[PDB]
Amino acid sequence: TLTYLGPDTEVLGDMRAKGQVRIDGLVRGSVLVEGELEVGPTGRVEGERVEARSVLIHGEVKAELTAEKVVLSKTARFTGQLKAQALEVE
Amino acid sequence: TLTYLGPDTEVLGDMRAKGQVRIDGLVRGSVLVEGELEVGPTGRVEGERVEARSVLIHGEVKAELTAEKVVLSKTARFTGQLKAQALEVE
Amino acid sequence: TLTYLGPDTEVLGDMRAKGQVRIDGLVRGSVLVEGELEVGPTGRVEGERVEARSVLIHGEVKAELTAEKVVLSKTARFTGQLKAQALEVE
Amino acid sequence: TLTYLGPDTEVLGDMRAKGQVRIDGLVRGSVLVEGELEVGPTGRVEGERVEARSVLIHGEVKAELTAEKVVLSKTARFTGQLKAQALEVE
Amino acid sequence: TLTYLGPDTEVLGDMRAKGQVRIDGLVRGSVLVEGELEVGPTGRVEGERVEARSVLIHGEVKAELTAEKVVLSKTARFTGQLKAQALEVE
Amino acid sequence: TLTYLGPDTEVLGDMRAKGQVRIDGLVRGSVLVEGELEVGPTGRVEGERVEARSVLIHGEVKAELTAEKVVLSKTARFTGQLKAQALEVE
Amino acid sequence: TLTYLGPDTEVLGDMRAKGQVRIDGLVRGSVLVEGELEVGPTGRVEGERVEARSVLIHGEVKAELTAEKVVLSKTARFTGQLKAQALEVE
Amino acid sequence: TLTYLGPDTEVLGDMRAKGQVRIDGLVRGSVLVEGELEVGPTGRVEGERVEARSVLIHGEVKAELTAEKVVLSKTARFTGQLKAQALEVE
Amino acid sequence: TLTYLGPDTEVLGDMRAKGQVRIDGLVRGSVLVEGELEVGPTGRVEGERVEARSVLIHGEVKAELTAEKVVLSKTARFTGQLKAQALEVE
Amino acid sequence: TLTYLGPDTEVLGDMRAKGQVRIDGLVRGSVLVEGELEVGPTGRVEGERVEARSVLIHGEVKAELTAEKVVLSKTARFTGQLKAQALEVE
Amino acid sequence: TLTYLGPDTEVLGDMRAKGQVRIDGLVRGSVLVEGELEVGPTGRVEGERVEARSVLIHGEVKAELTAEKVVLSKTARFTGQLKAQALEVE
Amino acid sequence: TLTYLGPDTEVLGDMRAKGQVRIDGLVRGSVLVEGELEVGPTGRVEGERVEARSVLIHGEVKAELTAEKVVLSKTARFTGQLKAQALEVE
Repeated sequence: TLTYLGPDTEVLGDMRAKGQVRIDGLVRGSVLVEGELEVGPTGRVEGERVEARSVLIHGEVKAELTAEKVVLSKTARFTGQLKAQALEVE
Repeated sequence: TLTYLGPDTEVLGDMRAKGQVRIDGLVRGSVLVEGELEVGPTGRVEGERVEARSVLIHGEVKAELTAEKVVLSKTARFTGQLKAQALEVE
Repeated sequence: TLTYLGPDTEVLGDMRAKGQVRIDGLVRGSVLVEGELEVGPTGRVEGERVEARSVLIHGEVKAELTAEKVVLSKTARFTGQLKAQALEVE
Repeated sequence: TLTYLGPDTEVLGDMRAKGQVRIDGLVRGSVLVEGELEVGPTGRVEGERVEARSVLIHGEVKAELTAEKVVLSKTARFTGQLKAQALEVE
Repeated sequence: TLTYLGPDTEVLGDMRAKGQVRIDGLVRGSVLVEGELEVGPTGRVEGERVEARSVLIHGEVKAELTAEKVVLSKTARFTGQLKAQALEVE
Repeated sequence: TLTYLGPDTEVLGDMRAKGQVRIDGLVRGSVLVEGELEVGPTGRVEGERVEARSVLIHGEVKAELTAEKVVLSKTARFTGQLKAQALEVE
Repeated sequence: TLTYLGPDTEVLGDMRAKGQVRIDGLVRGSVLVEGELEVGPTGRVEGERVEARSVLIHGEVKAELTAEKVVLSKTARFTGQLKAQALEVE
Repeated sequence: TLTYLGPDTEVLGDMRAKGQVRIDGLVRGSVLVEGELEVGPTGRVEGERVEARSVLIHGEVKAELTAEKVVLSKTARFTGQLKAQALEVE
Repeated sequence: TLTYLGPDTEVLGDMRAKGQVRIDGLVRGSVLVEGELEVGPTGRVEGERVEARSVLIHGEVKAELTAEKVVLSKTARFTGQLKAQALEVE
Repeated sequence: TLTYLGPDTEVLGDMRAKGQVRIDGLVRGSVLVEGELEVGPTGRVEGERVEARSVLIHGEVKAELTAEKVVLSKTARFTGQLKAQALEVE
Repeated sequence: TLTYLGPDTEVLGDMRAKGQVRIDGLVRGSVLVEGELEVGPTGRVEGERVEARSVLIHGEVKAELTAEKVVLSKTARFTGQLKAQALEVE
Repeated sequence: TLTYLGPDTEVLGDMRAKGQVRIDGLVRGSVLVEGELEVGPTGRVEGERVEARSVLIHGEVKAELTAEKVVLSKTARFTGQLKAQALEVE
């Protein structure tokens, strides 16, 4: 359950994972991880929906994120709708 | 127009400003500034709606944010919906 | 605490501040500063109650003012109840 | 009716006038003018109640003022309650 | 000192003036002018004491007059004690 | 009861009459008529006391007048204390 | 004036008249008429001195009468000294 | 003591009688009856002194009368001093 | 004319009567009756001259008697001049 | 680039990767990896096309395989077209 | 029909069998057994087409395999097209 | 090395074997067994050349037979060239 993607791992579809996810690549479609997510600095996640319980972002995301905790860093970039309950920065 | 509030400047209402705004205090209600807003580290903005063209955040916000550009810092905390076009940090 | 407001900073609520305040805009509601208040020539404070320890007025106030020292200028205009202990003009 | 008092015209009672009244002296008690009142710079009206439709003040007044229009000058000073509908200066 | 009262300028107290005084209205109480007093044809002064150096009467007086020179007219009608040194007419 | 004196009818004493009295002369002492009194223009009544129910004066009186009704004319002259209940002229 | 006194016109002093005098009352003291005197049937003249040019008596006289012509009537009464030049009756 | 004189009983001297005396004539001098004296209508008593305890006069007397009771009638005439205690007529 | 004197009727003068005269008293001076004279037993006529038409004597005469008829009685006494034409006794 | 998926990492799309890939989960769609691919014993790759330079299989594949070297294990299962140049086992 | 070939039984042509066939030798050409085929560890099947309902391989095949079930062992080696419905190993 | 073909095992080529061969099927082409050959009663071997050390025939052969020992049976049939050194029967 140590799922890792990217870079140059372009995927045109909807990933539906569980556990732990790190993303360094490009994703066209929806992500519905049931757990902790990580987005690397080389990551790009475009599409409609992002659902998780914990999201950590270093790259660009263009979707409708829906999680509880959302963490950002200096390299993060977002565009779109965002439903969170506690957004921190570090 | 260098409208500035806080600290100890508690306001129980809906502020509707314009231009450049810095807030270091507490606000219960909606903010509809047509310009640049900044929230200091002592700031707390609860209520329903926050709408602007440029937002820079150091404190707590609990509303339905709807802006274009949103800047954050390390001390920030947010809760609720966020409809932006460019979410960066620092 | 260098609180400054107005003009065009319309607020529909009750501000409850502390320290020193200047107001050049429009306020619908009560002001309860625990310190010095200032109203600019463009200021408008309608509503129920205005309470402070020092009041200096250049604009319009329509409420139940209750302070110790009340200063007026040539541009001032008032409507309503006023309980002071020393009313000066300058 | 050119009713005029003061200086050196101290009166210990409640005046109930009509028309136009000017006071440059001292009055202890109630004033109930049904018209325009004037207070000179040496005038002193202490006591409980002052009722008029127009009051012009240059001296000291300590009572419960209740009028429609109230005008003040640079030498004026007031203490107590003030129920007016239009308080101007000069 | 052109102190003038009356008519319709009723005062309920004890006037203590200086200089020259005319009354065409109602005064209930004592008058203690240190100079010339004048009572118009519509003037009426009831009460306890009237003291002056010169008193001129056209109306009704009900008190204890005490002056040096006392002048009367055809319309006067005094009531009470009168301690003068020269009671003249016209 | 047509009591009439004066002029040249000087009397050094206290007259105590009843009915109606006219005096055109000089009287040194008290007059105590129990009725109407009349003083002519050439009359002089000096002394302590003058008591009547009606006093009409054209001449000089220097005493303590004490009556109910007191009438004067342009030729009258008085000096001293005067206790009346209705002091009229002409 | 035709000086007439009495009745009930009691006088406690010295009358000194001129012309014509009639007395129907009581007189305590001296009479010094420079003319004709008459004492009515109710008249009483007690005292010290009575001097005249003509005295006609119907009442009581008790003094030092000194005149030229003295007339008496059936009702007359006298007591004391009488220095006259023509004492008649009727 | 039925002493009777007059008429035509003219006497140039001083009669000094006692008891009862009537005189119808002329007497030049003093009469000093120690009792009642009578002068008839034809009587004439000129002279200095006439003294008695009771004098009744119908005629002429020119003296200094000094008695207690002196009676006169319509025909009497007197000239001079008269010291009596009761002067009646008829 | 029943002229009668005495007793106790002393006269210091000259009696001059006309008619009938009785004397019971004292006469100091002359008697000149033009008629009948009588001197009672108590009578005394001293003086200058006694002239009459008829004299009847019971008392004392010390004068110049001069009559026509002169009668004396047992009680009579005379001293002086006597010119008569018929001196009888009893 | 040790890209790893599965288990429970279902993806409904076409992955186009590069480098080395291990899969223990489910993939619906085409895979176009430019390198070595590995399918774990729990791995499943259904869809249209799988193209690579080296494929090692422990799970199920139902597609059109096109590689150079193809290795299988005892747990492997395949269905469909396969154009390769070297199919070995273990 | 238990057709068996090999080793050293090379055939340069197209075999068309029916039933069950085992090959331990060399075949240059197409094999068209309509049943189960077996290739021994010494087997070599080159040529164009191999068609059966079951192919079991221990040797080398260089053709277009077309069966339903294809099983391999550790000694197998293949090159070319393979259309199966279940490719297993044992 | 018990090489066996037929029946229904049609082969379109040149078999070149070694050891022992039995054929019950159809063969169009050359046979070059280096040993003992057998053709069953259902066997048919047409073509150019059949070379062996021993040939046993129950079926049909149409070629250039060239062996050492050649055996036939009652059902056998041959057509063509035959180079043997001992052709026997049964």
